[PDB]
Amino acid sequence: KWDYDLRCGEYTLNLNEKTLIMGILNVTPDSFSDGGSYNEVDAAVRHAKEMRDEGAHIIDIGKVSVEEEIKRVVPMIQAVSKEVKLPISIDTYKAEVAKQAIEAGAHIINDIWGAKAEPKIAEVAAHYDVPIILMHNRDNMNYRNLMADMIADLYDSIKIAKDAGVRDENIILDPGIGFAKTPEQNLEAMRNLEQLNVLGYPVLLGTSRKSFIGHVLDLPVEERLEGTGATVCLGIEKGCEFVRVHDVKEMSRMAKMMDAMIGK
Amino acid sequence: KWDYDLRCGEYTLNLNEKTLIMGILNVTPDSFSDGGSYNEVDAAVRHAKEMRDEGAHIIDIGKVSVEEEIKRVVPMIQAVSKEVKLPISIDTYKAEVAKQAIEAGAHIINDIWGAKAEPKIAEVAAHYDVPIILMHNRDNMNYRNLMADMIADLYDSIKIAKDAGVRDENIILDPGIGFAKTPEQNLEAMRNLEQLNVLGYPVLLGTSRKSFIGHVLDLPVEERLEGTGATVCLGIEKGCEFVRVHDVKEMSRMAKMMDAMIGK
Ligand SMILES: Nc1nc2c(c(=O)[nH]1)N=C(CCNc1ccc(C(=O)O)cc1)CN2
Ligand SMILES: Nc1nc2c(c(=O)[nH]1)N=C(CCNc1ccc(C(=O)O)cc1)CN2
Repeated sequence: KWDYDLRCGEYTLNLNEKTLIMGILNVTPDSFSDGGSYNEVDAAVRHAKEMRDEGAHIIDIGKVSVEEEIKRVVPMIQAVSKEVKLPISIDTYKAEVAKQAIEAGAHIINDIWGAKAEPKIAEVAAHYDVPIILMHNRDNMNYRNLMADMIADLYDSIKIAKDAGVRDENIILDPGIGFAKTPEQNLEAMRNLEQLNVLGYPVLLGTSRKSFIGHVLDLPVEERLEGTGATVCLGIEKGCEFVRVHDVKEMSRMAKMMDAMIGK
Repeated sequence: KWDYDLRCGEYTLNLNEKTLIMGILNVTPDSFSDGGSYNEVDAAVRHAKEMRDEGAHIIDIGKVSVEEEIKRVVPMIQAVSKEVKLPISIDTYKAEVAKQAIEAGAHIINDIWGAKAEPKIAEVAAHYDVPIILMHNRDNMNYRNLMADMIADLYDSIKIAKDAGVRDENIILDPGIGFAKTPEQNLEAMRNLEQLNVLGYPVLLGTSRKSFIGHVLDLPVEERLEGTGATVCLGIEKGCEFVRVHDVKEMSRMAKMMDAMIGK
């Protein structure tokens, strides 16, 4: 179906073969420090290595100053990238930040403002020639038509991407769950993911432990595994490529089961 | 969508409102007895009551002699029916058995040979006027066309049903996972559940902990929760009505999440 791979440095991800799990590195902050404390990182490396072991195929590393985020995250990318043999994605909207990460050893860029926040980002994706993820997100929540608007808004991201010079191969789409959407907006979007596909790019769907699960099911964050299940399952028969989850053990076994049913 | 309810004795189930969970009562046998030992039953009642508490809306009670099955199960139906305020379904292919159960207080009849095993069953459904579940199942596994054959075979069940005099309202369909199917047959059937719907009757899908999950994922029975997840999720967006599971807590939260996504 996809005839192209996610060439990304020393690694490459194959879209046809299986659903590709992105593991959320939870960036618990050693407050007494801004930078690479031993606990801070070890703890992070401990937790990636784990996820390596859980079936996860990429690691995600999430008003605050740039400088910090750079001292925060540049010594962290650098341990894991050097310790864990998998591609590593940065979770920033900042271009000054984007650079440093990829400079550290970061692989795929994950943006929650989809080149809108700081256009300069896209240029940097161009430059180090690396996949970027664009997310739907906005600063009000007035939609004539949820989807039609999403798909619009997504499109004015791709514009900047493609204008700055990102190859189509290096572009990924994220519907951006829990951003700028009431929890009924979130549902509808889940109901109608599949129209993200007309647009001809991989979709990554991020729903682990999200507050709409708790709106429906009425159960809080540490009891949201099952919710996350369904969103990932429906997520997938609707043809999405990556899912970005916390619970790697459990979702990884849900991916593979759907992957065998829909015959992926 | 359905304009009719599952009138079933003192109870009634509404098909539009939510996915309807059937809970597997696991009939651990006090071997030193054939009949209603105190442990035997208490243990059963302990476990239904639990499932009452887990979100489950019907209780399922599964070469061996009739007489036994009757002494086995007639004092058990009778506790739970009298202790747990929900509809209760019998898991037999025998008509002599069918009677006794419903006589005890049983509600909905679950058959794994779909009126084929002992046609007389269907007559009894007629007679006590109660829903019956028909399952696809056979005694070889040669199919020209999986589906087309399933759907055929299902149809020659409905024939007996409808001939003996079962109203269409009281008929339910089960694709019969892990019966007469290689684990690739099972997958394909899951892939193409939705064609069970042309036939115009509720579908109940039974996959909890089934061996095809373990063929795919390669994990045995007590590690099969996630598998069961996906089968139930995909199960449902494909428009099935009941799922018959062991893990009521967990699947019940997967039902409700899909139920909110597909807008059911
Ligand atoms: N590409 C991508 N990046 C992300 C995402 C996401 O879904 N996709 N979510 C993230 C979670 C942070 N924001 C939220 C956290 C929770 C919720 C909610 O519970 O609804 C909504 C938003 C962070 N970064
Ligand atoms: N209506 C209905 N009745 C049932 C079912 C079922 O799926 N639907 N399964 C049952 C499980 C018993 N048989 C099997 C048990 C395990 C497996 C397997 O692991 O593949 C296959 C079959 C018993 N009764």
